[PDB]
Amino acid sequence: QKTLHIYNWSDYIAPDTVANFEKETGIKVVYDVFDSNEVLEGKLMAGSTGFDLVVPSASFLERQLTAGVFQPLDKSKLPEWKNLDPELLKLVAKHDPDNKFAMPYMWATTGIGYNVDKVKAVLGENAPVDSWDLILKPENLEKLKSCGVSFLDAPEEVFATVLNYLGKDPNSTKADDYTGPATDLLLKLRPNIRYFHSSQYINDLANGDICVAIGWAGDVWQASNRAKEAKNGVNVSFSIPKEGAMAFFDVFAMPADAKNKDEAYQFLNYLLRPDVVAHISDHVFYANANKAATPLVSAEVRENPGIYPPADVRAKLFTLKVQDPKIDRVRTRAWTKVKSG
Ligand SMILES: [Cl-]
Ligand SMILES: [Cl-]
Ligand SMILES: [Cl-]
Ligand SMILES: [Cl-]
Repeated sequence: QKTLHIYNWSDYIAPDTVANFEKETGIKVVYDVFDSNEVLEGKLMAGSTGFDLVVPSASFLERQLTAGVFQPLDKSKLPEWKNLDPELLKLVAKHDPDNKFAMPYMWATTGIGYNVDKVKAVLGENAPVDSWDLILKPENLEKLKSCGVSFLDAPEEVFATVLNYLGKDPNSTKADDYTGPATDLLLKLRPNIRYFHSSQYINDLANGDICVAIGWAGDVWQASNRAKEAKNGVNVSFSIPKEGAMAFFDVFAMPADAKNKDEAYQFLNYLLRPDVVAHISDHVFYANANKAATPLVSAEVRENPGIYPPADVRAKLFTLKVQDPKIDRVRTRAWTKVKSG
């Protein structure tokens, strides 16, 4: 009789996941969608979210835990918790100690989505698609300028990527690293960037309006799938460059003021079933954090090194650390200057 309120990212669930859950349990689910961590973090901090389950990034959940906005998950009501990958739990544990608040849902990387034919036409057959040189080196970006360049509107991810590319600590705590070399490189690349956006690059890659983009893996693969299913001749690929890339973990969490927690636990345990979350990965092209589900996901997604990256690629991935207010202020203030001109 009661209702379950879920707040998740867009295109972050299979089309029939909710319907199958309702038929199994008899619980009516109302499903709303967001497209930014700052939007979710806004509703979480501004007051009551009105939801029973939310899906923030692990790095943002750590900041939200300091405000007490979430309720610790009763593991006794999640028996299928064992299906989760223990190594991914340890990575999320850096933001959520002992995994008390967050259930890992999906994870991917921040890399380069690009049009294969357009990039090879501009930079040759030997285009450095395996390196951040493709998009972070000015001479490459100046020639790709004509076919469209877009960056994420995510200063924390872009600065960490630039710092790692420049040989610095990706989570550097020195403000001069952000205002100095990181900003200098970004200003050299700025005149060649068409726009800064965290979702528009998907359709623009699919229809061919842009040729290269900093984007999240599953978003680029969804853009690639829309181009193939549209039969428009657009070939979109994704690359985790050799210099390393930022990894993120999207997690389910329960706000402290959630109304129907019992129904929420039923939905979390439903997502912990290997067949349920494997079917989601088949449709959203994101690697799930369920170790038992990995053999169940389709080969077209499982064997993609841009979705389930191999061990030698995972060893070069880094994660975001939460910065103090001085670095967050410096990093955000410098990002505003870059976007202007
Ligand atoms: Cl949706
Ligand atoms: Cl975000
Ligand atoms: Cl030339
Ligand atoms: Cl079972």
